[PDB]
Amino acid sequence: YQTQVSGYIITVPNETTQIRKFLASNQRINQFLFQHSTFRVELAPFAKGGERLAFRAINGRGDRIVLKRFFQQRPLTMLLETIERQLICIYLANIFNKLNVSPNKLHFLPNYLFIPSPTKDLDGKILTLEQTEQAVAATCRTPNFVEPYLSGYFIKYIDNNGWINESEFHSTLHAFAHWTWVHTKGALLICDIQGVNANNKFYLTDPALHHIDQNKFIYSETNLGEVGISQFFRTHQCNAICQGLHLPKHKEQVLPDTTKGTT
Ligand SMILES: Nc1ncnc2c1ncn2[C@@H]1O[C@H](COP(=O)(O)OP(=O)(O)O)[C@@H](O)[C@H]1O
Ligand SMILES: [Zn+2]
Repeated sequence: YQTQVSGYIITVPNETTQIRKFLASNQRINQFLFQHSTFRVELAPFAKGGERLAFRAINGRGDRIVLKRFFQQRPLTMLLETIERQLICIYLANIFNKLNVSPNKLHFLPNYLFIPSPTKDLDGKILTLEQTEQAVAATCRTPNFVEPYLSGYFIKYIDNNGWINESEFHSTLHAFAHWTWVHTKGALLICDIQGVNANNKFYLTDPALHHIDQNKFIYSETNLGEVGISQFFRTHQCNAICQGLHLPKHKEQVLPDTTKGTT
């Protein structure tokens, strides 16, 4: 069974700029674009995880998407952390890809929120965080996450604590993790790199993010601060992509360079 849901997709306008600003200064995103939207959603969820239920949907352009709804209410600012994290990863990955150090390209799945609405008057408008909370609360529902459907053989490549999948090693992913820390000047590290690999393309989902600032990604269970960053680097070996990029090493690195895998 499936029915129509109408409402608003909420994204961040000018994401590149806002992320670049969020990263350089210390100031949260305070700008959210609403776009009226209508999908067909299944009634029965086809999967659950620890925290939420997963429904198949079609978005109107005909794309296969997944709608995710949480088991019980979570406040907006928590859901927003997942979105802010995803937009950091996409922003980092786009830059990294553009370096053209590797024939493999990284794509984190887009995440946005959706809220059901009888009305379309916020369509095309940018709202503040407070205004977004009021539009969510007018609904009295926790918003859903929406992301493109991903099929294929799913693999966890690097966890958020120094573990490495050895038989599915790709040097592009390890150099990416290392580089995220270089590009953000030691502030953060992207790991929990996992998803699907097809035709030189990694479709990646649910990454973790370690931040040196305790006050920064406060809800994430997978953020392990400076300790997480150290854990990654203890087992990290700079590979031919790290070398090609001249990545300076974290001081916790002890192991010698390796030259297996890409390039
Ligand atoms: N394309 C997709 N995007 C998101 N989730 C998907 C997708 N395809 C399948 N799923 C299913 O969603 C399940 C649970 O979703 P997940 O996001 O992990 O929920 P939880 O956050 O509670 O762990 C996954 O194990 C998988 O079975
Ligand atoms: Zn390295």
